[PDB]
Amino acid sequence: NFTVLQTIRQQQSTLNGSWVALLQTRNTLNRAGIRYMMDQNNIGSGSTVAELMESASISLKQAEKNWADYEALPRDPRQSTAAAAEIKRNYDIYHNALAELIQLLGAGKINEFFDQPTQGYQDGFEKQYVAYMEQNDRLHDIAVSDNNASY
Amino acid sequence: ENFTVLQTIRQQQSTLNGSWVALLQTRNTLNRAGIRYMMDQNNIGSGSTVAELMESASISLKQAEKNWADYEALPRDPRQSTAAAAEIKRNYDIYHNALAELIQLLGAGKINEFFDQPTQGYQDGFEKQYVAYMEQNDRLHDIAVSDNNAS
Repeated sequence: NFTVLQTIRQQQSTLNGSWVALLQTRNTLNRAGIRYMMDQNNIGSGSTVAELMESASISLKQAEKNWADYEALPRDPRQSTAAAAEIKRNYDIYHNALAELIQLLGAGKINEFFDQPTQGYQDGFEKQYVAYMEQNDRLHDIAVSDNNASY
Repeated sequence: ENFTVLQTIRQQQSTLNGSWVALLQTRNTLNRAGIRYMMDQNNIGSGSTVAELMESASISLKQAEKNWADYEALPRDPRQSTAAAAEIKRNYDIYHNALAELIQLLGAGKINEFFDQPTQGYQDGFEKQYVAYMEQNDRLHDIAVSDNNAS
């Protein structure tokens, strides 16, 4: 009881961070596509393309890592192994186009990149992430429900 | 009592999160429109037009205010800092506005200052309190759960 509650909650904790980090990564990568762009009309504001890249790396790995602390969180006998497997592959697709994005940029061909239906992968993840959360909020209360009762 | 303090903290945390997440998606979508533009003004133009990109930014942004509003409407706990709540709201207002402007700043098409706004600054400005509010609240939750478990 008392214990299935930090687990499920360190899982949220951890999965949110990953979520946010992928999102910060996407937006950064997008300020690179932006500045590589004025950088081709021989202009450029704020920061070099390049720092956005590395800043794009530091965050994707912060993302890759938060995701690892999650996975390493041990599942309650009550959590669907199919559920977990579903968010993970959506996390895997999203994540990957993100990684693939960067490359596209370093490879400089910028039309191949704006066209990656990243929105589709992100959403694919957003859904499971919420479904997951819902699954966990429900389990969570279910536990609180047997304790506060059994007490 | 502890239901009262936990069905609510868990609730400020989730509402506040969706909003935080809607601010990033909006920022991101704004940069995709940013790119789309140059590509449109220059020669080649891949994917989603500028206008579609720009009203999503507009929708997801509203999505942010709604979550902020759901958050605010949440009755505060007596031990929750009221300067914390006001400091987050302040960073939320400036970041939120930083983005509401980037937009028309785009209908106005000057794609130049657009990339120049200290947005990256206003964000961690926000992301900085959002995280302390989270910190303080979590910490308020353990403490919280300890009194009733104490009784």
